[PDB]
Amino acid sequence: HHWGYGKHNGPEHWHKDFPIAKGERQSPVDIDTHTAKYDPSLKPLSVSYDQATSLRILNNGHAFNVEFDDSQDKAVLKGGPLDGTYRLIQFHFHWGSLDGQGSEHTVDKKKYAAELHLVHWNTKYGDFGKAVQQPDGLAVLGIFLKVGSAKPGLQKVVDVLDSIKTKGKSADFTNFDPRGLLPESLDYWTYPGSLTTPPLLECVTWIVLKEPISVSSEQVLKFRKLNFNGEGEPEELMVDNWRPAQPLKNRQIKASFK
Ligand SMILES: NS(=O)(=O)c1cc(Cl)c(Cl)c(S(N)(=O)=O)c1
Ligand SMILES: [Zn+2]
Repeated sequence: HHWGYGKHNGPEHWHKDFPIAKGERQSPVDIDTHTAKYDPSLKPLSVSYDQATSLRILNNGHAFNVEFDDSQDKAVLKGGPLDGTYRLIQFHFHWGSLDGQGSEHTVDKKKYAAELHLVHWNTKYGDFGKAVQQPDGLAVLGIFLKVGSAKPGLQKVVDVLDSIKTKGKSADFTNFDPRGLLPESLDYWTYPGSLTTPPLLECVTWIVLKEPISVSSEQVLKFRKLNFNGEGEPEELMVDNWRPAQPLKNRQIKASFK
């Protein structure tokens, strides 16, 4: 009875195996744009993906992860609310069964069609495994996806999904440039949170971009053709793998813009 997004193993059930699910700094959260306060103490956000080196893509049973080689000082996120440097390890998405839902964070209660998460770990902790055990161990850059014009830089990801339809399947995914998934503006909201999937560790500094990227209906439709199940099992379409907004618990969401 592994965790998932279904009626009997979904978000409302996670707290049983992962008590922290009802913690003080859980993610995602609704971003109230009027309550978010501009913070002039925020340094410019720095996204350096020029040397990013992807290794492969994997269907983990709830979504798919595009993993990167993080053994060297490449693809780093710094600045903004961050102290030190965070290294890119993987990215994945959360999406819905319909265009009207799919994102984890919401803006003034608005739900986007999907959400891209670029996960980075704080280099001062040596590696990802140790980083997740720290309050400031990870920095996740969140980007909203809306349905409209196609995102050229996403097509390579979309075309390889046919090869990792079911749980446990993986495939070589080299030379993918994450820069092609970034919107024009780096304006963002930031707050202290957690992993949005079990183990739900509260080790994340969330940086959510205000500007969404546009992807075509055809692109997101291919996301929905993935399977939650493994090869040779009853087909359960991989859709609605998002966790709903959690209590803000007095935390304050800071904005990098006015
Ligand atoms: N289990 S996972 O690979 O989906 C996953 C792993 C990690 Cl480390 C993080 Cl931060 C996230 S998230 N949704 O960005 O909080 C998801
Ligand atoms: Zn995520």
